[PDB]
Amino acid sequence: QWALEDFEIGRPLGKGKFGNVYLAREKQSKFILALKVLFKAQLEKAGVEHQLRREVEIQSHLRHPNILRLYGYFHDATRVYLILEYAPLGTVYRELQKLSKFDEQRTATYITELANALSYCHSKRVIHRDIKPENLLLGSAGELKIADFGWSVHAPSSRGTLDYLPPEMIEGRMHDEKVDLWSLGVLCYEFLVGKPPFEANTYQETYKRISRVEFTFPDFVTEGARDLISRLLKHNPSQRPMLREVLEHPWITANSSK
Ligand SMILES: Cc1cc(Nc2nc(/C=C/c3ccccc3)nc3cc(N4CCN(C)CC4)ccc23)n[nH]1
Repeated sequence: QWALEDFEIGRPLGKGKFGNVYLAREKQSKFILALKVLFKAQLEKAGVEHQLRREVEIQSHLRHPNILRLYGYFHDATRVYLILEYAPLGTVYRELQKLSKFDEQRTATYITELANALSYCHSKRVIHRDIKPENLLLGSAGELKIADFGWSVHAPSSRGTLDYLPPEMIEGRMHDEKVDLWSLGVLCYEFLVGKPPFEANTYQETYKRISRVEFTFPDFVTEGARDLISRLLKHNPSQRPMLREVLEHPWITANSSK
């Protein structure tokens, strides 16, 4: 059981809607950590109150070297706070902004780790759904780490921008564990190209592109990368491979890092 007067707040790390997240230190232990505070005001004013309590509990016991740890939570009058693992090399989103694109060795590595992190998430019937670069942080070794289980869900269910969502969920419909493999294909595409495969500039253009799986590869995406991506980006879920198989796909193996 915790309170705010047990940590001292460092610099702000980033501000989204709901609340900000700061670097922080546990006053007793001198432990370095992240402190995402979420505003109980905007929580009642967005109805995600049941989604967060779900977010907390689910990650509150997922433990994996490529999943950000949630150590605990607490609330006061105006707000609630999550006390999170601190990942010292920032977001995958920002290193993509600064590099424009990644090379094969680098993306193959990210996909590997994310596959493993996902494979584990699956082994406890947890589907993430929202796997964009903005939820991927990097730890001390530049290893990828799945943050923000804001919209994760336990078991198959029927529950922003759609660039990362699969055809299943977009057109209503029921979805399973295979949604994250769509996401993984979308991610591997954005890692290599600099934009997700279905970027457009109005929501329904993008909806149509996803709906009919419409994407092209620029010339510099290799024979091996094109295969993998086309493999995961399948309208039909069950036609998408298993995380075991993608981990073993020769372009990943030839280019990943052990
Ligand atoms: C929860 C958590 C965050 C976190 N680490 C970091 N988060 C955010 C920014 C996060 C963010 C949050 C909301 C909105 C926008 C950004 N920015 C960061 C920037 C960092 N640096 C130092 C390393 N540099 C390469 C980039 C600037 C390092 C860690 C960061 N560890 N654990």
